[PDB]
Amino acid sequence: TVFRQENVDDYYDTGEELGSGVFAVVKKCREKSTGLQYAAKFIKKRRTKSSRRGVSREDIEREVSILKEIQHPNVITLHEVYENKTDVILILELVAGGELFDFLAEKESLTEEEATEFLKQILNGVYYLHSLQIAHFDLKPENIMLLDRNVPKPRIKIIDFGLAHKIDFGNEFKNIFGTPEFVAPEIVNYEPLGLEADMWSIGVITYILLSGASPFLGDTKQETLANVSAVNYEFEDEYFSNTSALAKDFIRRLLVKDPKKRMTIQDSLQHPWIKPPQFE
Ligand SMILES: Nc1ncnc2c1ncn2[C@@H]1O[C@H](COP(=O)(O)OP(=O)(O)NP(=O)(O)O)[C@@H](O)[C@H]1O
Repeated sequence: TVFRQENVDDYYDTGEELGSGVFAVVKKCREKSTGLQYAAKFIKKRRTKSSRRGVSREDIEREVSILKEIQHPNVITLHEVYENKTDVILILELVAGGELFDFLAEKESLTEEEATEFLKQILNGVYYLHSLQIAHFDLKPENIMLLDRNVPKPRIKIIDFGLAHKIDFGNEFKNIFGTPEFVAPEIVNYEPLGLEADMWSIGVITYILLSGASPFLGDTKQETLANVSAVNYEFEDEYFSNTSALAKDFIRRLLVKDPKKRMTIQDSLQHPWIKPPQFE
Protein backbone atom coordinates (compact mmCIF):
# COMPACT_ATOMS: atom_id res chain seq x y z
CA THR A 1 0.00 0.00 0.00
CA VAL A 2 1.36 3.40 -0.87
CA PHE A 3 1.11 6.46 1.34
CA ARG A 4 0.95 10.26 0.89
CA GLN A 5 4.12 11.44 -0.81
CA GLU A 6 3.77 15.19 -0.39
CA ASN A 7 6.34 16.68 2.01
CA VAL A 8 5.01 16.32 5.55
CA ASP A 9 6.57 19.74 6.34
CA ASP A 10 4.07 21.33 3.97
CA TYR A 11 1.26 20.16 6.27
CA TYR A 12 2.82 19.91 9.75
CA ASP A 13 5.31 21.72 11.96
CA THR A 14 7.35 19.58 14.35
CA GLY A 15 8.51 20.39 17.87
CA GLU A 16 9.72 18.47 20.91
CA GLU A 17 11.00 14.92 20.49
CA LEU A 18 8.72 12.49 22.32
CA GLY A 19 10.72 9.29 22.09
CA SER A 20 12.58 6.95 19.81
CA GLY A 21 12.83 3.27 18.99
CA VAL A 22 13.93 0.53 16.64
CA PHE A 23 14.77 2.70 13.62
CA ALA A 24 12.17 5.33 14.58
CA VAL A 25 11.91 8.76 16.11
CA VAL A 26 8.70 10.34 17.40
CA LYS A 27 8.22 14.12 17.38
CA LYS A 28 5.37 16.30 18.61
CA CYS A 29 3.76 18.04 15.64
CA ARG A 30 1.00 20.46 14.78
CA GLU A 31 -1.19 20.27 11.70
CA LYS A 32 -1.21 23.62 9.90
CA SER A 33 -4.81 23.42 8.68
CA THR A 34 -6.40 22.73 12.08
CA GLY A 35 -3.87 23.67 14.78
CA LEU A 36 -4.38 20.17 16.22
CA GLN A 37 -1.43 18.35 17.73
CA TYR A 38 -0.17 14.84 16.97
CA ALA A 39 2.85 12.56 17.39
CA ALA A 40 4.78 12.05 14.12
CA LYS A 41 6.58 8.69 14.09
CA PHE A 42 9.33 8.63 11.47
CA ILE A 43 10.18 4.99 10.64
CA LYS A 44 13.37 4.39 8.67
CA LYS A 45 12.87 2.29 5.53
CA ARG A 46 15.15 -0.51 4.38
CA ARG A 47 17.61 0.59 1.68
CA THR A 48 17.96 -2.95 0.22
CA LYS A 49 16.03 -6.25 0.60
CA SER A 50 18.80 -8.11 2.47
CA SER A 51 19.67 -5.16 4.73
CA ARG A 52 19.35 -5.48 8.52
CA ARG A 53 19.00 -1.71 8.98
CA GLY A 54 15.61 -0.01 8.76
CA VAL A 55 12.20 -1.64 8.90
CA SER A 56 10.92 -3.87 6.10
CA ARG A 57 7.99 -2.56 4.14
CA GLU A 58 6.00 -5.63 5.18
CA ASP A 59 6.57 -4.75 8.85
CA ILE A 60 5.68 -1.07 8.35
CA GLU A 61 2.52 -1.97 6.45
CA ARG A 62 1.44 -4.41 9.19
CA GLU A 63 1.78 -1.71 11.87
CA VAL A 64 -0.18 0.77 9.74
CA SER A 65 -2.89 -1.81 8.87
CA ILE A 66 -3.44 -2.68 12.54
CA LEU A 67 -3.44 0.96 13.64
CA LYS A 68 -6.05 1.78 10.97
CA GLU A 69 -8.43 -0.79 12.56
CA ILE A 70 -8.40 0.48 16.10
CA GLN A 71 -10.60 3.08 17.79
CA HIS A 72 -10.84 2.77 21.58
CA PRO A 73 -10.15 5.20 24.45
CA ASN A 74 -7.26 3.07 25.72
CA VAL A 75 -5.32 2.71 22.47
CA ILE A 76 -3.53 5.15 20.19
CA THR A 77 -5.21 5.98 16.89
CA LEU A 78 -3.74 6.72 13.51
CA HIS A 79 -4.47 10.06 11.87
CA GLU A 80 -2.54 10.00 8.56
CA VAL A 81 0.45 8.32 6.91
CA TYR A 82 3.11 9.96 4.70
CA GLU A 83 6.20 8.56 3.08
CA ASN A 84 9.33 9.57 1.20
CA LYS A 85 12.45 7.77 -0.05
CA THR A 86 13.85 7.25 3.46
CA ASP A 87 10.92 7.17 5.92
CA VAL A 88 7.31 6.24 6.46
CA ILE A 89 5.80 8.93 8.73
CA LEU A 90 2.83 7.90 10.89
CA ILE A 91 0.82 10.81 12.24
CA LEU A 92 -0.43 9.33 15.52
CA GLU A 93 -2.69 10.54 18.30
CA LEU A 94 -0.55 12.51 20.75
CA VAL A 95 -0.29 11.19 24.29
CA ALA A 96 1.30 14.07 26.20
CA GLY A 97 1.69 12.81 29.77
CA GLY A 98 4.77 10.59 29.32
CA GLU A 99 5.39 6.86 29.70
CA LEU A 100 4.01 4.86 32.60
CA PHE A 101 7.66 3.78 32.97
CA ASP A 102 8.72 7.35 33.84
CA PHE A 103 5.67 7.94 36.07
CA LEU A 104 6.58 4.83 38.09
CA ALA A 105 10.24 5.91 38.35
CA GLU A 106 9.36 9.36 39.73
CA LYS A 107 6.67 8.23 42.23
CA GLU A 108 8.31 4.97 43.43
CA SER A 109 5.43 3.27 45.33
CA LEU A 110 1.81 2.72 44.21
CA THR A 111 -1.16 1.63 46.32
CA GLU A 112 -3.17 -1.43 45.22
CA GLU A 113 -5.93 0.95 44.14
CA GLU A 114 -3.52 3.07 42.06
CA ALA A 115 -2.14 -0.11 40.46
CA THR A 116 -5.65 -1.42 39.76
CA GLU A 117 -6.70 1.94 38.27
CA PHE A 118 -3.90 1.66 35.71
CA LEU A 119 -4.37 -2.08 35.21
CA LYS A 120 -8.14 -1.84 34.57
CA GLN A 121 -7.54 0.58 31.68
CA ILE A 122 -4.78 -1.63 30.29
CA LEU A 123 -7.15 -4.62 30.53
CA ASN A 124 -9.89 -2.67 28.77
CA GLY A 125 -7.54 -1.74 25.92
CA VAL A 126 -6.25 -5.30 25.61
CA TYR A 127 -9.80 -6.65 25.73
CA TYR A 128 -10.60 -4.49 22.71
CA LEU A 129 -7.45 -5.62 20.87
CA HIS A 130 -7.89 -9.31 21.66
CA SER A 131 -11.58 -9.08 20.64
CA LEU A 132 -10.19 -8.05 17.29
CA GLN A 133 -7.67 -10.94 17.35
CA ILE A 134 -4.83 -8.44 17.61
CA ALA A 135 -1.87 -9.52 19.73
CA HIS A 136 0.26 -6.55 20.82
CA PHE A 137 3.38 -8.62 21.65
CA ASP A 138 5.28 -5.75 23.34
CA LEU A 139 3.27 -4.77 26.41
CA LYS A 140 5.42 -3.10 29.08
CA PRO A 141 5.32 0.18 31.09
CA GLU A 142 7.30 2.03 28.38
CA ASN A 143 4.42 1.24 25.98
CA ILE A 144 1.63 2.64 28.17
CA MET A 145 1.41 6.42 28.01
CA LEU A 146 -0.53 8.82 30.22
CA LEU A 147 -2.84 11.51 28.84
CA ASP A 148 -2.16 13.81 31.79
CA ARG A 149 0.24 12.78 34.56
CA ASN A 150 -0.93 15.48 37.02
CA VAL A 151 -4.34 14.07 37.95
CA PRO A 152 -4.82 11.57 40.82
CA LYS A 153 -5.98 8.74 38.48
CA PRO A 154 -4.15 9.23 35.16
CA ARG A 155 -5.82 7.93 32.00
CA ILE A 156 -3.75 5.77 29.69
CA LYS A 157 -3.33 4.62 26.12
CA ILE A 158 -1.43 1.63 24.80
CA ILE A 159 1.18 2.63 22.19
CA ASP A 160 3.81 0.96 19.97
CA PHE A 161 2.20 -1.42 17.52
CA GLY A 162 5.54 -2.28 15.90
CA LEU A 163 5.26 -5.96 16.86
CA ALA A 164 1.47 -6.33 16.77
CA HIS A 165 -0.05 -9.11 14.65
CA LYS A 166 -3.43 -10.35 13.61
CA ILE A 167 -4.02 -13.84 14.99
CA ASP A 168 -6.64 -15.37 12.66
CA PHE A 169 -5.43 -18.97 13.06
CA GLY A 170 -5.10 -18.96 16.89
CA ASN A 171 -1.31 -18.56 16.73
CA GLU A 172 1.52 -17.04 14.70
CA PHE A 173 4.89 -18.71 14.04
CA LYS A 174 7.74 -16.30 13.32
CA ASN A 175 9.95 -13.94 13.89
CA ILE A 176 8.50 -12.23 16.99
CA PHE A 177 10.48 -11.32 20.10
CA GLY A 178 9.79 -8.39 22.48
CA THR A 179 11.76 -7.06 25.47
CA PRO A 180 13.29 -9.92 27.55
CA GLU A 181 11.89 -8.66 30.88
CA PHE A 182 8.30 -8.92 29.55
CA VAL A 183 8.19 -11.80 27.07
CA ALA A 184 6.35 -15.02 27.71
CA PRO A 185 8.10 -18.43 27.82
CA GLU A 186 6.68 -19.31 24.38
CA ILE A 187 8.54 -16.28 22.98
CA VAL A 188 11.77 -17.32 24.71
CA ASN A 189 11.39 -20.84 23.32
CA TYR A 190 10.45 -19.69 19.76
CA GLU A 191 7.12 -21.48 19.87
CA PRO A 192 3.85 -20.51 18.14
CA LEU A 193 2.44 -17.36 19.70
CA GLY A 194 -1.06 -16.10 20.35
CA LEU A 195 -3.04 -13.70 22.47
CA GLU A 196 -1.85 -15.57 25.58
CA ALA A 197 1.59 -13.96 25.34
CA ASP A 198 0.07 -10.54 26.11
CA MET A 199 -1.57 -11.98 29.23
CA TRP A 200 1.82 -13.07 30.55
CA SER A 201 3.17 -9.55 29.94
CA ILE A 202 0.20 -8.15 31.88
CA GLY A 203 1.23 -10.39 34.80
CA VAL A 204 4.74 -8.92 34.69
CA ILE A 205 3.39 -5.34 34.52
CA THR A 206 1.10 -6.05 37.48
CA TYR A 207 3.99 -7.41 39.56
CA ILE A 208 6.00 -4.24 38.77
CA LEU A 209 3.05 -1.91 39.49
CA LEU A 210 2.59 -3.37 42.96
CA SER A 211 6.24 -3.78 44.01
CA GLY A 212 8.55 -1.58 41.95
CA ALA A 213 10.56 -4.74 41.17
CA SER A 214 10.74 -6.90 38.05
CA PRO A 215 9.88 -10.62 38.56
CA PHE A 216 12.38 -12.26 36.15
CA LEU A 217 15.06 -9.63 35.63
CA GLY A 218 18.62 -10.94 35.78
CA ASP A 219 21.92 -9.10 35.29
CA THR A 220 22.11 -10.12 31.63
CA LYS A 221 19.52 -10.75 28.91
CA GLN A 222 20.33 -14.48 28.88
CA GLU A 223 19.70 -14.72 32.62
CA THR A 224 16.36 -12.89 32.32
CA LEU A 225 15.32 -15.21 29.49
CA ALA A 226 16.34 -18.33 31.38
CA ASN A 227 14.35 -17.08 34.37
CA VAL A 228 11.29 -16.47 32.19
CA SER A 229 11.44 -19.92 30.60
CA ALA A 230 11.79 -21.59 34.01
CA VAL A 231 9.07 -19.37 35.59
CA ASN A 232 11.76 -18.36 38.09
CA TYR A 233 9.95 -15.65 40.09
CA GLU A 234 8.65 -15.27 43.62
CA PHE A 235 6.83 -12.65 45.71
CA GLU A 236 9.49 -11.04 47.91
CA ASP A 237 8.15 -10.29 51.37
CA GLU A 238 10.10 -7.02 51.53
CA TYR A 239 8.04 -5.77 48.57
CA PHE A 240 4.78 -7.69 48.97
CA SER A 241 4.18 -7.97 52.77
CA ASN A 242 1.28 -5.46 52.69
CA THR A 243 -0.08 -6.55 49.25
CA SER A 244 -3.31 -8.56 49.27
CA ALA A 245 -3.30 -12.30 48.67
CA LEU A 246 -5.94 -11.72 45.96
CA ALA A 247 -3.52 -9.48 44.03
CA LYS A 248 -0.91 -12.25 44.22
CA ASP A 249 -3.52 -14.76 43.02
CA PHE A 250 -4.19 -12.55 39.96
CA ILE A 251 -0.47 -12.45 39.08
CA ARG A 252 -0.03 -16.17 39.75
CA ARG A 253 -2.74 -17.03 37.23
CA LEU A 254 -1.01 -14.97 34.50
CA LEU A 255 2.59 -16.08 35.09
CA VAL A 256 1.87 -19.66 33.95
CA LYS A 257 4.17 -21.42 31.46
CA ASP A 258 1.49 -23.35 29.56
CA PRO A 259 -0.34 -20.69 27.52
CA LYS A 260 -3.53 -22.79 27.57
CA LYS A 261 -3.67 -22.68 31.38
CA ARG A 262 -3.03 -18.93 31.65
CA MET A 263 -5.93 -16.53 32.31
CA THR A 264 -7.40 -14.98 29.18
CA ILE A 265 -8.30 -11.30 28.94
CA GLN A 266 -11.92 -12.18 29.73
CA ASP A 267 -10.82 -14.22 32.77
CA SER A 268 -8.74 -11.28 33.99
CA LEU A 269 -11.76 -8.95 33.90
CA GLN A 270 -13.87 -11.48 35.88
CA HIS A 271 -11.14 -12.18 38.44
CA PRO A 272 -12.29 -11.18 41.94
CA TRP A 273 -9.41 -8.68 42.31
CA ILE A 274 -10.70 -6.78 39.25
CA LYS A 275 -14.45 -7.47 38.93
CA PRO A 276 -16.42 -4.58 40.52
CA PRO A 277 16.01 -7.12 21.09
CA GLN A 278 16.82 -10.45 22.74
CA PHE A 279 20.59 -10.55 22.10
CA GLU A 280 23.54 -8.96 23.94
N1 LIG B 1 1.39 8.42 20.20
C1 LIG B 1 2.46 8.81 20.93
N2 LIG B 1 2.43 9.90 21.74
C2 LIG B 1 3.51 10.27 22.46
N3 LIG B 1 4.67 9.60 22.44
C3 LIG B 1 4.83 8.49 21.68
C4 LIG B 1 3.70 8.03 20.88
N4 LIG B 1 4.10 6.93 20.21
C5 LIG B 1 5.38 6.70 20.57
N5 LIG B 1 5.82 7.64 21.45
C6 LIG B 1 7.17 7.71 22.07
O1 LIG B 1 8.16 7.28 21.14
C7 LIG B 1 8.80 6.08 21.59
C8 LIG B 1 9.08 5.16 20.41
O2 LIG B 1 7.88 4.88 19.68
P1 LIG B 1 7.49 3.37 19.31
O3 LIG B 1 6.14 3.43 18.62
O4 LIG B 1 7.67 2.52 20.54
O5 LIG B 1 8.64 3.03 18.22
P2 LIG B 1 9.47 1.65 18.07
O6 LIG B 1 10.51 1.96 17.02
O7 LIG B 1 8.50 0.53 17.76
N6 LIG B 1 10.27 1.32 19.59
P3 LIG B 1 10.95 -0.26 19.91
O8 LIG B 1 9.77 -1.09 20.37
O9 LIG B 1 11.98 -0.02 20.99
O10 LIG B 1 11.54 -0.72 18.60
C9 LIG B 1 7.86 5.50 22.63
O11 LIG B 1 8.55 4.70 23.60
C10 LIG B 1 7.24 6.74 23.24
O12 LIG B 1 8.09 7.31 24.24
